[PDB]
Amino acid sequence: MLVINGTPRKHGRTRIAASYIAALYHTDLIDLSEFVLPVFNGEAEQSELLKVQELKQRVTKADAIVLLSPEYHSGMSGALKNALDFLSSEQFKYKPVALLAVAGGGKGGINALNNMRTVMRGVYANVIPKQLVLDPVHIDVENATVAENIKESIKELVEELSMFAKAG
Amino acid sequence: MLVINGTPRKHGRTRIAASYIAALYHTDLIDLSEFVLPVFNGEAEQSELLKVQELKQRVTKADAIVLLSPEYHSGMSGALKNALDFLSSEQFKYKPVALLAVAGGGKGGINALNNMRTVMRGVYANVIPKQLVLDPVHIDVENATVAENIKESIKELVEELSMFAKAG
Ligand SMILES: Cc1cc2nc3c(=O)[nH]c(=O)nc-3n(C[C@H](O)[C@H](O)[C@H](O)COP(=O)(O)O)c2cc1C
Ligand SMILES: Cc1cc2nc3c(=O)[nH]c(=O)nc-3n(C[C@H](O)[C@H](O)[C@H](O)COP(=O)(O)O)c2cc1C
Repeated sequence: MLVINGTPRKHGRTRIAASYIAALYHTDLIDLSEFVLPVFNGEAEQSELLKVQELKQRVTKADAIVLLSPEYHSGMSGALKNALDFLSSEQFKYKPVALLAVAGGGKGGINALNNMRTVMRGVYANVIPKQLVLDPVHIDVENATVAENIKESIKELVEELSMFAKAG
Repeated sequence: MLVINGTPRKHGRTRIAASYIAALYHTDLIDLSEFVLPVFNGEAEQSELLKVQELKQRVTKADAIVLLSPEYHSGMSGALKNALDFLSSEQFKYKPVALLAVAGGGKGGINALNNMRTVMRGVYANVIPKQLVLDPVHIDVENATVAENIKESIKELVEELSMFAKAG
């Protein structure tokens, strides 16, 4: 199982959620805060840089992926989209994915999720129905860990994810 | 009037459309293929780099903006979103915008437009109803210019744009 962090900020609330999941479930983690690539420009050499082929590998290797991204202007992080512009259906096709967005509370989050969904569906991925949104109240920035009150949600999300993974 | 190119590829079909409009209408053009910034990471120093404050300026200065982006995985270019993650409502609030996406033909384009719309609405911008999609058939890659068959469309798009610009 793979976990991708969307927040390009080394000190982001989304980064915490990523670490939690990837850790507590022992999964391959790709923190976009440190794992940084160049802004896609569509050029052969680029599609063969350093981190680029590693990204394509780790993604096309995981059975199921847990995609996390913060809501930036009612959409996923420009960082996460840029990294996705390097990949394609060749690494996501029919691959089980579980969307999870981190917003600043309120009604935020839904637009981010739908964005990630529409894009994932475009690369023929398989987004599971169950989706989650983490507000600041769900993140304990104090001890860089998710608040207990949400651990239950996250559980069944990943749990439902694996369910789809085994099915097909 | 401002024109923003979404395609981060110096040799992209979207780049052509951008040049056409910006030229034929004598507007401020920002080609994201050359005007490149670092992948947003949310840090003061960054919010005061080189191109960053220029972007904030040119955008907050234009009366109406013509936003162009290619469809990448049923969404706007990860590059355009990254650049938008630097800006905010402070430079778009109530500012008239006209969305225009460039896809590889077929039914593509709509998902990209809706993306740019939802994001634009997020920064309180003012997206005009009229929106356009340019397929390869509308782009003459041979002489790096838009095909005559579409010049009519583009006309009234920009024309309707300015209409909203003067109203409020
Ligand atoms: C440029 C920028 C735009 C943002 N736009 C929104 C927004 O439209 N809706 C929202 O609910 N939160 C918004 N936020 C807040 C983040 O969703 C919030 O910080 C969340 O905790 C994710 O933080 P992270 O990106 O540092 O991980 C925005 C933050 C930044 C820096
Ligand atoms: C990573 C990548 C993903 C793409 N995804 C789609 C897609 O989902 N649907 C589509 O109709 N075209 C897609 N295209 C094609 C572009 O929309 C098409 O090339 C268009 O002419 C814009 O080209 P430009 O980015 O060179 O300006 C994709 C191109 C690239 C490089």
